[PDB]
Amino acid sequence: AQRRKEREELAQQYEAILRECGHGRFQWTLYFVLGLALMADGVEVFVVGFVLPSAEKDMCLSDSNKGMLGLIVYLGMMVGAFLWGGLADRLGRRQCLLISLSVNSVFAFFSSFVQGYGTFLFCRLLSGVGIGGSIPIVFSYFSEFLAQEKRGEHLSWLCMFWMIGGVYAAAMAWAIIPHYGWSFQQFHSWRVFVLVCAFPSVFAIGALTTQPESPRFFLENGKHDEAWMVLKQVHDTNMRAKGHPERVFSVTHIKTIHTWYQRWGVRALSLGGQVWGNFLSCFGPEYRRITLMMMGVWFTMSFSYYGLTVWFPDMIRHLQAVDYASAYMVYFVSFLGTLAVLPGNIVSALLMDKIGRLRMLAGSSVMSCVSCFFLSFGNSESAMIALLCLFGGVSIASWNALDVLTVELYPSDKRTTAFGFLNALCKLAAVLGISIFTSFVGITKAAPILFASAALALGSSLALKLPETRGQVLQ
Ligand SMILES: CC[C@@H](C(N)=O)N1CCCC1=O
Repeated sequence: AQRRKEREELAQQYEAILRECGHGRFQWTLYFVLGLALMADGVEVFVVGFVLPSAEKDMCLSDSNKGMLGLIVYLGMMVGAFLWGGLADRLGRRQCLLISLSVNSVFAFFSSFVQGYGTFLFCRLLSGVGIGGSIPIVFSYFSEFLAQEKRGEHLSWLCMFWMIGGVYAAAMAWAIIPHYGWSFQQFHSWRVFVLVCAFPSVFAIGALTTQPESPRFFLENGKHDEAWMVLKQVHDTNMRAKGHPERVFSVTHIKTIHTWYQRWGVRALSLGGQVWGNFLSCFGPEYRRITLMMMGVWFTMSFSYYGLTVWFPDMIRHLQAVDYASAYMVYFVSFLGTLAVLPGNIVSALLMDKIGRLRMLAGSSVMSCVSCFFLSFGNSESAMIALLCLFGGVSIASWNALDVLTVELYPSDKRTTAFGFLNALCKLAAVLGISIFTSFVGITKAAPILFASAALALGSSLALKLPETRGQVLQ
């Protein structure tokens, strides 16, 4: 009873303090800084989904090994999501984001120089473990600086960088890989592509070193003075940028809540116990129903999205093969599909707070479900490309709404743990969807459509039952 009341008081005072600081230069600087990490996540997603099948160049491996390589990095990302999301609730958002990005950058760098399939597989697995933390940490980290007024719109604009990362990866695949001359004694061009894909995470580390830790984490962990200094930094930056530097931060006091390797082991066991306690508390009676409905929504949406997104270019390739019998194309098709997301991002960001998260999610899910039925009439490659663009454009709004809803439905001391668990479930659903949808390619275009449509309808029916979070302080 007591702790919940104190945390509600803290939430209200934190809302009041963030209204004191206002929204401005600081939040947009942080927006770009974390956008770099979302871009790194998008680059990793593209590489794993479309290139890691050794599409043209590596080719030193059997087809079964191509499938394994194209999939187990998703297991790495699942493990990373759970690990870093759990740890960020105990060690801090900035700390865990820095360590996760350092791991990703280091092992991506290593994967460029390895000489064998197995070591490359291992390096990409660890890079996926590293990058898995970006989404759950980034979204909570940014949300903890936002007032309720336009929180949904501000979070929705964040997803632009994931699309930018996908576009970057596709364009770099187009530019670098075909240029086999960009090699030296053997340092083939795929090494250059792998190396250049690591730049966004290095820039993310560099930029992130400049930003402060989340003050909400400090207040939730008893460190009043550090949170006060960080909040005064936010206020002073925003007022200086707005031409009112003479304004003084009025906040006085903020409510707050409260051998070497053997010591390391003790610390590790304590941290594991705390993370497991948070995860289990996510299933307590006060969050049980929300947690299960979110699990279902996330799983069904991820299954449909990833299965269909990988199925599309394979179907286009099969159509082209059948036409001929009567790589670049995959990269260009993925590039167009990633570009098609931009209008949906713009519209959903502008309308998130106006129409609400629940209606956005349900309407976008229904639109995706009905646009799945159009694929029965995909009579040509042009039609299939157009329908891929349509599906992505309508579906991305569901993801934006789900991100905002996941941020707002959980408390600050569980936010990254719950988000990491749900994102690991998302990556598991991605693995399952890719594996199942790959089997149907060329055999039928009924099974994948029915699977995706049913999953989306189930997701919509589950989404319609979640509570509305507008007009409420960030619990
Ligand atoms: C950060 C973007 C991310 C998300 N919403 O979590 N997206 C976009 C569609 C596929 C996906 O996972």
